[PDB]
Amino acid sequence: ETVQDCENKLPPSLKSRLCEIRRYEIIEGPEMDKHIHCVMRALDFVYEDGRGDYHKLYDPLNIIELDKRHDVNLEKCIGECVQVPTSERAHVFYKCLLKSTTGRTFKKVFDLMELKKAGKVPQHQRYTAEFVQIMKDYDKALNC
Ligand SMILES: NC[C@@H](O)c1ccc(O)c(O)c1
Repeated sequence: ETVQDCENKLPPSLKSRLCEIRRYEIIEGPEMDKHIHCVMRALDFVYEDGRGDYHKLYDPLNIIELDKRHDVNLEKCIGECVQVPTSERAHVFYKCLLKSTTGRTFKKVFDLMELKKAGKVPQHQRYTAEFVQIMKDYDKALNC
């Protein structure tokens, strides 16, 4: 199940807000709890119960930009998600990550790994100016 599959099975009320969703705007609700669990699983960033996976993010985050705060932020946000209902866990992890200083590098890792799995870039693709245009053209084709 891909990020594209997840968005296809969005309810009308959220499909109309795809573009907000895809710029990582936070939207509350049990439907968004569901969807974010879906995408976070699709890109492999969380376990089945929705707990963030430190080891899926640490190096990729530091490789994009080296920052000791990545460690701290990962531990914090795993800290948080472990304390909430499972139905909610992935979304809390993701919300916490976005609000931390790691959020901006997280979006890049996320972007790069969506596009790597979709086959649009090579596995070793870095976050370059070309990549930003590729992701722009990728979103435009989805009406975003
Ligand atoms: N361009 C953003 C895109 O990769 C994206 C981010 C977050 C999401 O929850 C999503 O469905 C898509």
